Amino acid sequence: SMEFPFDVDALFPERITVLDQHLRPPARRPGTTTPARVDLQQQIMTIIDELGKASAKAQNLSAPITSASRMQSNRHVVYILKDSSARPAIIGFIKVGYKKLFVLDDREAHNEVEPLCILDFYIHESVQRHGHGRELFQYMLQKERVEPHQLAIDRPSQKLLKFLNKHYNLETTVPQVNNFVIFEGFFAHQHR
Amino acid sequence: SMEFPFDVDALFPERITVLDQHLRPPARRPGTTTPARVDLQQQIMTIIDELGKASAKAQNLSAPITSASRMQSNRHVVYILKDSSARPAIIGFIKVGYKKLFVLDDREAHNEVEPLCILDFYIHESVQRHGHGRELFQYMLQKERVEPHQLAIDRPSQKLLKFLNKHYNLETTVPQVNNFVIFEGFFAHQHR
Ligand SMILES: CC(=O)SCCNC(=O)CCNC(=O)[C@H](O)C(C)(C)COP(=O)(O)OP(=O)(O)OC[C@H]1O[C@@H](n2cnc3c(N)ncnc32)[C@H](O)[C@@H]1OP(=O)(O)O
Ligand SMILES: CC(=O)SCCNC(=O)CCNC(=O)[C@H](O)C(C)(C)COP(=O)(O)OP(=O)(O)OC[C@H]1O[C@@H](n2cnc3c(N)ncnc32)[C@H](O)[C@@H]1OP(=O)(O)O
Ligand code: NA
Ligand code: NA
Repeated sequence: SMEFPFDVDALFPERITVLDQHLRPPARRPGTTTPARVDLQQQIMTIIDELGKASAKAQNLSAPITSASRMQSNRHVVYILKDSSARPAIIGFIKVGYKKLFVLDDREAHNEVEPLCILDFYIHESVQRHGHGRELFQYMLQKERVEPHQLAIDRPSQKLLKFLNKHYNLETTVPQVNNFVIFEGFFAHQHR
Repeated sequence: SMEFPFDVDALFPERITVLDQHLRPPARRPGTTTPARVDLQQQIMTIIDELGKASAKAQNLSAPITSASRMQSNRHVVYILKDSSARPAIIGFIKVGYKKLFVLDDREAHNEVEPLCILDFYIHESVQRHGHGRELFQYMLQKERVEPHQLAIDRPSQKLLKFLNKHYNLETTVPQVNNFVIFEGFFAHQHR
């Protein structure tokens, strides 16, 4: 299980914490002496760096695709799952963002579009296949106000393909040259 | 945790079970009514098939690299780790075999050789990073009568590269065109 040299429960009061390019420390309930926000932001940056590294090891990548730096220079949104009732905290994350994609269609019509993309997604190995990925995915869909078949996925893994099929009945449609994956229903003339 | 529709503790009495192309059922202590060996062998084949599929999902491969069929047609040896004291069994495996490799050296001498190769290796996600991989690797080295720096690795993952460096001080040497990895000391003129 993952761990940091600072109080993650204080930093992240909610079970799922949303962060964007501002990397803004969550507000806390009044009363406690809160560290300086600059220092809280460095804690968040270290968490994102380490989560990105862990995801890269899980995915057999030579370099992370998620980092604090890349958060600050992009318009990515990360959702970080803690357990507040852990004994004796951070479980994983999902990172999304809108991307311009020059997408190939199936009747062969081809074009541009900017869907919300699933960019990185990781649940710690020890608690994979327990339902944490689904909780995190569900929360992200609700906040982004997106439906599953509207997504594009950047280079999904085998585990993720199975996940998407199980939870959302997502079936792949036309392969795409750009290595993003889209599903039946992505195009308006498709069903589901 | 992994699970099968038959008694793995009866099938595999030892914590680490070695199997080769014969896929021979382990002998048991006298007394129990043992199923027919053909049926025990089918149980073993199903275990190897499922372990290979799990390893392929872990590794983001489109197809397994380990299967009962491929065991029977190759000269591969698999070491399967159970826990006999599990509550309320199979943890993972390592697969090895000798392979002819047309290896590129570092003073640029180049040639043929047939080292023992690490071909597949998987510990269930739930108990990765607990020391199970090391126990299994240690047992395999002792049985094969091989030293770590004598090995070649078929397409090691990032996790495995870190593992080998931690436990055995293995540092990569000349990259190889064949996608196998070898370490300093593989060649007789190298140290360690
Ligand atoms: C764009 C990208 O981010 S690609 C990279 C995606 N991330 C990774 O592949 C990293 C490693 N894997 C993980 O981090 C996680 O397994 C995730 C994020 C893919 C899924 O989250 P989880 O918490 O494991 O999933 P959750 O428990 O909610 O759902 C389980 C389902 O996911 C799929 N799944 C999860 N683990 C596996 C596995 N080892 N083998 C096959 N399918 C799996 C299956 O559909 C499974 O349902 P099943 O058990 O009925 O077969
Ligand atoms: C030729 C091939 O088989 S390539 C494919 C290898 N298999 C895989 O990559 C599948 C997924 N991973 C696994 O199955 C396992 O993690 C294995 C087989 C690689 C290693 O077995 P484990 O039981 O996890 O290793 P064990 O606990 O004995 O040793 C731990 C060490 O392995 C490495 N390691 C294990 N998990 C990770 C990880 N998530 N991130 C980075 N390094 C890791 C580290 O060196 C670690 O030591 P550390 O915790 O001090 O950093
Ligand atoms: Na993983
Ligand atoms: Na894994």
